[PDB]
Amino acid sequence: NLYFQGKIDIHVLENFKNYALMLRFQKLAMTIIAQQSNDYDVQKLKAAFLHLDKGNITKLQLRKGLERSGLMLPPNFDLLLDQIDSGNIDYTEFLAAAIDRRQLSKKLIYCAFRVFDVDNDGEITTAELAHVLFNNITERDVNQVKKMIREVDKNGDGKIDFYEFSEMMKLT
Amino acid sequence: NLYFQGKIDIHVLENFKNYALMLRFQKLAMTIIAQQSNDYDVQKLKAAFLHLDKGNITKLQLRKGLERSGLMLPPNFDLLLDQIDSGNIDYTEFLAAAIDRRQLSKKLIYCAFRVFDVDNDGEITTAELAHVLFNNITERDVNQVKKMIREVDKNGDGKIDFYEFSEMMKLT
Ligand SMILES: [Ca+2]
Ligand SMILES: [Ca+2]
Ligand SMILES: [Ca+2]
Ligand SMILES: [Ca+2]
Repeated sequence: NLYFQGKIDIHVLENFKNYALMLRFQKLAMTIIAQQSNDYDVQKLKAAFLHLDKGNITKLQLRKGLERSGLMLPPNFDLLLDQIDSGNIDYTEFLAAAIDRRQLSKKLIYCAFRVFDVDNDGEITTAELAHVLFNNITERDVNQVKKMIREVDKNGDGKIDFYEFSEMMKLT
Repeated sequence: NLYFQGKIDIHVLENFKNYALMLRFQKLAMTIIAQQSNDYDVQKLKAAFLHLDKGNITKLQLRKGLERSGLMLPPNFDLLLDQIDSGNIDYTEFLAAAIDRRQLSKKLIYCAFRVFDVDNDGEITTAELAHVLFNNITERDVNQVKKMIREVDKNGDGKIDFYEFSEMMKLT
């Protein structure tokens, strides 16, 4: 009964749940990278935004932090800023956007990895990852994570090793 | 003069401009994919949100459209929704999030490509792409686009062919 089979097809919600959690995963990872980055030109910006700040500052405050660091902003800056995020900005997200992901160093990527690999055994397991993404976690929570890693779990072992995490971060 | 050289290093803004425009690029592309998708289970959701709607509806309205289509929402739906986007939602973004990008068909990807390849010669050129992303475009606009495609322009010819666009969309 094709009509019946279609009416009970749930793949749309599956895909969405996976996408949403993968997004959270990557944003958490980039928050750690942005914090640990040894690129001084990112660090000073981070420092400048923290002395204005929660994690949240107005876009006007972000522009000022940039300008006061010695940068000339392009005429369409505001339009570019809208693409990444009521006139306020998560500045760490800006900082993440300012880091070239294809050129991340192994050491910097490991700083992020280490945080998800809580027991430090070299594998981000479902329960470790669920912990990082949701930490009073439920059964349901752990299983949503287990489904989300399928795409980046290249060897099919149900865990994320460093190679897989790295691939995912360098977007390749 | 290392101190001087660092003070005039602009790479942070470069990376950000690239990231922001690449994000716009991908979101436009997914808007077209979501609109043309032959997956009926996406189409009906699209139809249900349009009869509630701008492109914008409340998250409560999104939940209702889902529920009224026959779906049971998970207990943490609201938390998952926050990851993708004052209580309102761009529902096309939801629809995009519900599509598995690794499994996009060649025909569906081409529907998006065709829109950026305005002259239909099989190449998305800088000026074509700038047109799609910004269409009274300036000189500056065209050049920001030219810098942004470097990462997905695999053969270095300054244009995006279908293979490169496809790779970019399927996130691989
Ligand atoms: Ca571990
Ligand atoms: Ca694995
Ligand atoms: Ca063309
Ligand atoms: Ca090319």
